[PDB]
Amino acid sequence: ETLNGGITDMLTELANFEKNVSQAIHKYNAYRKAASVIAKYPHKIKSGAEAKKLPGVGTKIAEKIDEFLATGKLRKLEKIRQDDTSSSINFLTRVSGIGPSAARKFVDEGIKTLEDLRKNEDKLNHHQRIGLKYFGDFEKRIPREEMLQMQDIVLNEVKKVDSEYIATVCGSFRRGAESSGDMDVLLTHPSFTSESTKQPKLLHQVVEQLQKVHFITDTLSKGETKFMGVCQLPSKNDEKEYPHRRIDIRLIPKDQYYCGVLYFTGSDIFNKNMRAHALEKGFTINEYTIRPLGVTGVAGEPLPVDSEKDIFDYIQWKYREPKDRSE
DNA sequence: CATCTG
DNA sequence: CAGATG
Ligand code: NA
Ligand code: NA
Ligand SMILES: [Zn+2]
Repeated sequence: ETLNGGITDMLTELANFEKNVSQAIHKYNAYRKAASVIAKYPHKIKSGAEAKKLPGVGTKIAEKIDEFLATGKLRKLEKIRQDDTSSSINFLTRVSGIGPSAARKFVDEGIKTLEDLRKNEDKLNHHQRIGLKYFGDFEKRIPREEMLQMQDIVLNEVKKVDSEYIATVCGSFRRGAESSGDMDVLLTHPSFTSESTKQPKLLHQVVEQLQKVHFITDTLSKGETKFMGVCQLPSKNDEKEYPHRRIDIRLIPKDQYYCGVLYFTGSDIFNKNMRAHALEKGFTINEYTIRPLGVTGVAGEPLPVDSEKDIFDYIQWKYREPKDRSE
């Protein structure tokens, strides 16, 4: 957790690069486990040979760990941190809609910066275009004080459209966080479930309402169950307009809400622990459900949930206020 | 994993 | 349809 921090960090830089700049997914996976294993390792890696001893750790990485241990830096890491091509890609990538793939194409075309992009708006697609247009807003965290205003609006409109709607704002906003990255809304309706054959209007209606009142500003992607978009709290009395925020809305069959709502609320760690305890308590838990575990190895069959309460009980645990769902 | 692009 | 991105 700190006894091998550098090692792990360097490794992570290395991995990332293989993957983003080069195409080196193997290499890239290579850096990854190594860090993971070294990450657990209980001692102070005093040498490469010592690390090598570990699995995941081979010859080349040992080499690297040596040079790093020996001199506060790495040549390769050095050479990578400079290189404009490499940094270009790490940069373009910040735009919402550019993955490495695209970052590489663009750079080869010579777009390596914000303006470059602007000049080449033709070459960008709708998601990318929006990303570019709100590059700044997009990097801005979301203060909970804004989040509350947000949630306030969303929930009121969802209600007006259909009393039977059930909306929840997951994320850390939920676990109490002071600020957040984007707004995740979990959505469901009684008339929609596991078997019930679809209902696209179910989602399309609200999205529509939201736009109606101008809360939603643009659409990133709009499917029958998942909607990726942009919203914005109406600027009060002109002088201060808000940033544009990322927002997601997703339809869930009522029969697996709370597992979702559970899950999406995190944190990753709380999940894992809850996950592991359920397994003890003779169960299985996933994004959508909780099933009893047969001894034959495994075994199915969806238990029935009506609240995040039904779930805990099952695995026989203390209800966890979201605030304390941390780890 | 769901959506888009081309 | 494969392949990209979130
Ligand atoms: Na990106
Ligand atoms: Na292939
Ligand atoms: Zn030791």
